[PDB]
Amino acid sequence: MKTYIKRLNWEESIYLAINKLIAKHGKDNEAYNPDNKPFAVFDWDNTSIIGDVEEALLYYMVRNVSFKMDPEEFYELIRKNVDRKDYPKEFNNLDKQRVNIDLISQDIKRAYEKLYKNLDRFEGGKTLEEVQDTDYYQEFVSKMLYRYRASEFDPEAEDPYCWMSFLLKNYKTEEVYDLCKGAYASMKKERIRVEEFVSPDIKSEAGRISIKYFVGIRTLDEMVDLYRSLEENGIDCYIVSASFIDIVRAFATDTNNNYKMKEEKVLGLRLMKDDEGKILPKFDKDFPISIREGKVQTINKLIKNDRNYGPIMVGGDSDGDFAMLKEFDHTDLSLIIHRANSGLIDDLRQKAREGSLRYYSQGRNLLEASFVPSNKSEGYNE
Repeated sequence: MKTYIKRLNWEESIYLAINKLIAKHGKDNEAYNPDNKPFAVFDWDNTSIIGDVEEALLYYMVRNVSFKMDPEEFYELIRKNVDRKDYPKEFNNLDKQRVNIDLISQDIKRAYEKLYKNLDRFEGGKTLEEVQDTDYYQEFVSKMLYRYRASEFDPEAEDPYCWMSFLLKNYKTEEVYDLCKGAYASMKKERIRVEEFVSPDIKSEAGRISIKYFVGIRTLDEMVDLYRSLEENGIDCYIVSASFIDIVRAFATDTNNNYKMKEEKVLGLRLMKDDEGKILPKFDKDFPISIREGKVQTINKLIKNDRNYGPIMVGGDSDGDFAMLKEFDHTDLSLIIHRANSGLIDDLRQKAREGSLRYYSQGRNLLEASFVPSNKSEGYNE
């Protein structure tokens, strides 16, 4: 019984299943054929890592005002594809009034205008630190994180999406890598925590809001080891993420993040570019959208070919991964990180907790940024 991965904090039964998988499908097996190479597929956020690359990047870009837009442009961007209906009651302002994108976008614009007027990086002469004590800075940060937590995409929009990657408008890909290189080095240093942000006592359209936001991102020793071990045994290890491809590639291929994956093995959401290669807040319809059933389309069209088979193992953590976790008969092992989330994914967790030989739950301790050797997670979880 040869072992191919380090034990670390894997749940025992998964640990055994992974070794059986690599012995069966890996280069050590007499049936191995390099002309019919096996592959596996994993989600990135909260699966391969603790945290979420877009969640972490949003926090960074907001705090550092890392945007390549003028105020009017910025106002139009943050409203793009957002449903105009009032936000759910749990997001009411401190005065118990309803809030919506019209009100919050005006407030953010007024704040951004002051940032644009004062910051060295824009039209002013002040450093970031020199504005961080200001009401407008406090307002921009709190209301931005609020708007990205509270908003829902308009079901009639061409792209069903109003999330953070649009904030990269006007960036070229190389500028995204540059941004991320610095963003992730800093975010990996952040104490893992849920932080609360409250907007200042000033006059505004939306009034005062407060928002809680998860701050933290960390690599996982078990996933670094697993991905490395798969490749070393002749099993390709692909990432299929709903995050913007430039962002996830920047993180996964970064030399400081341990995984050191090759960009061709990392797939995500595709945004269109103009002729100069500047990013546009618009999906590139030439590719499948890599979420839910779209992850299966991505595997079927962009990964599978005549020289491979799989996925022999799939890893995921949320409803977005449900389709790919159950789709393929070739999948021997469907690994589900045990988050405090529910819905479609609970169907597969039920199979796992009822003794499935395919679906397995792996526990984590979120605030400790670690796996735990159990199928159940421990401590605060999201």
